[PDB]
Amino acid sequence: SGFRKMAFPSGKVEGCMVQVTCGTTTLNGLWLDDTVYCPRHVICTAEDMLNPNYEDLLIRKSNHSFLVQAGNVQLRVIGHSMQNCLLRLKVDTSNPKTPKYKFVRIQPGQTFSVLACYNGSPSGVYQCAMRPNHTIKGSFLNGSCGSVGFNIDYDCVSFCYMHHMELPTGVHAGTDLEGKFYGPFVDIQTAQAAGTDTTITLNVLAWLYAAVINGDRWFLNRFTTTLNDFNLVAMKYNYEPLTQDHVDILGPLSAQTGIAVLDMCAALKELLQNGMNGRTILGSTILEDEFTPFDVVRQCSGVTFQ
Amino acid sequence: SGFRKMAFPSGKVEGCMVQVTCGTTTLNGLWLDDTVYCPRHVICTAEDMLNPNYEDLLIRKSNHSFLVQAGNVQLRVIGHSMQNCLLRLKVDTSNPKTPKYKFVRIQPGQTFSVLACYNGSPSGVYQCAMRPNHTIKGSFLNGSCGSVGFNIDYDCVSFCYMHHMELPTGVHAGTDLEGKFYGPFVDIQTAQAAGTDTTITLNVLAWLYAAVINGDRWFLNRFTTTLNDFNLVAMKYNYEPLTQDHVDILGPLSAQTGIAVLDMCAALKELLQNGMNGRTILGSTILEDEFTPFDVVRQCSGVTFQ
Ligand SMILES: *C(=O)[C@H](Cc1cnc[nH]1)NC[C@@H]1C[C@H]2CCCC[C@@H]2CN1C(=O)c1ccc(-c2ccccc2)cc1
Ligand SMILES: *C(=O)[C@H](Cc1cnc[nH]1)NC[C@@H]1C[C@H]2CCCC[C@@H]2CN1C(=O)c1ccc(-c2ccccc2)cc1
Repeated sequence: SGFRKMAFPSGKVEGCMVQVTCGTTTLNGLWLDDTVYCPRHVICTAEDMLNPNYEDLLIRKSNHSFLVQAGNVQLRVIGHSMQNCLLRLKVDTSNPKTPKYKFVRIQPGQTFSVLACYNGSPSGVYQCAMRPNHTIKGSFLNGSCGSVGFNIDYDCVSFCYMHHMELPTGVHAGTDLEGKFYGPFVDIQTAQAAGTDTTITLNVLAWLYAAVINGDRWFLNRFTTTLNDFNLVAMKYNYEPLTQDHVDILGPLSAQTGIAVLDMCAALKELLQNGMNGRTILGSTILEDEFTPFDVVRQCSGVTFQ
Repeated sequence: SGFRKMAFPSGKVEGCMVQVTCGTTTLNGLWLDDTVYCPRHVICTAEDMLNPNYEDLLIRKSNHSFLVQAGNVQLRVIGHSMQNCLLRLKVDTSNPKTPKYKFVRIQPGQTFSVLACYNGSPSGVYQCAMRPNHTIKGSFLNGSCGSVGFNIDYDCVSFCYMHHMELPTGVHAGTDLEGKFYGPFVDIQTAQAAGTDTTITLNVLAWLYAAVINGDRWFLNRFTTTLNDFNLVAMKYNYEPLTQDHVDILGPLSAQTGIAVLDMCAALKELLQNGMNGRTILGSTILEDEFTPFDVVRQCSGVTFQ
């Protein structure tokens, strides 16, 4: 029993974290095999960035313009190339701790674990959702660039996020590991703001289901709703509209609990309309939206408490 | 910027997690050097436990009564002894991934990271406080026994918790790694309840300070308080009394922000008395009490935002 935001165990990622220096800028990179990945802005000086041309900035560098260090070993760069907003540095040593892995572009609402790193040294791990506005509410200080976000299935690490910058609201932006930003952001130090965000309706519902699997039914009701009537209520409260595809994804949770999705939808609508009345769900006073249906199934018991 | 409950990177602990089987009971153990630690209740059958005598149960076992497996290697037990509520199994192989480490008995209010494990295989990591009632609000299912709680300083892992059982309220109990329970609990399947808990006042204050370091001052006020007047208010709201020692511990946070402890105390008292008025602190609607002063300093910037 219990329900906690839970990260994946970070050791397989820890063994891939290096330090990458270009000039007087130091930041993280991810060492897989004989490649190191890192933000391409490592090659900028506080001046260049206001308006950088990365093609023109990079052609000015050589292999020995970059220093890569793993623990206290120095790795020698023998190649380099740009891929969207990342650099790929080829190194003379293949990482012997490289895990089975792949790169994935994660979708909005999905969650992942972040290994916060400084100077190539892992410092902490927490769990994050990709917000609908393509930002993450992370915890990051200067030097955290190139820290990665990942999920682990079996022995395989699916990397999905590399940190590049903080936005003026204090939220974070970055790329997949093909160097494509999440959201309409760019790696320039300019005026750049997060667009308006929405609550992740599907996650709210998944978490309602966790609460029933864990033994709590107080917020249920005798009513049902159409998908469409649910959505008029959703827009009023700034929730993402619910789609038939989201309804489908809730099938397994619906089945474990015997509560119809749309019956849970009506529960949610009553909650949005009336409040929680001083009560909690799973220890929370607020409706929680950063646990996916997958996260609820992974964490919760397969047997419902009653 | 940001503020997240953040766990320590779990890799150094992952490399110590094994599976320990006695009879038909399987649960975790912690492999350091040539010893495996685990809950001594692994030797019980659902029957024995209702009223076990562990001395009498253990003398009935041999070394080959226990099976220890690390990944897919079988480790051979060559010795065993009881230490309070743990077994120490001596094994024929010393863990080559043993980190620098020690064992610590953590104090109430203090926090640590838990590596949730099943069948010797790490599944997740989250952060926990030791509640004042000596329970943890964990997330654990059957088979999680022998999962450990730890902190990491430099390269050294301070283990402080091994999981033994779940209580009827859904909270968790366990031991330090000398096998002494935290709290008045025992490893018997009997009626056993968590005593009344209190909010960890010191943590509340530390988190108020995080919010100011991060740039938010809205809940401050022009008032001050005596320690003693603060405490009459504290008892009314079920907060732990604040002591001069707690006041001292807040010194560094007080100094970084220029807000006197007792001025923060008066801020807190007004918050308890009036509520948060629909507002949030650090994204929370509620007063948060599972970040220590140390946790705030570790995570927050050393330069206050204004
Ligand atoms: C990376 O470590 C940080 C991440 C962060 C900070 N706080 C929270 N998260 N971001 C780097 C930050 C923003 C990016 C955006 C894209 C262009 C580069 C710019 C770099 N940057 C800086 O603040 C920065 C300022 C100045 C310098 C610098 C370089 C040479 C000489 C003097 C200064 C480098 C980076
Ligand atoms: C350990 O894995 C779980 C931890 C847990 C479960 N949910 C959340 N956290 N606790 C084991 C649980 C409680 C302890 C208390 C101390 C005495 C032993 C008892 C073991 N236990 C059981 O539920 C349990 C029941 C039955 C058996 C069993 C043994 C042999 C044959 C049939 C059954 C073993 C453990």
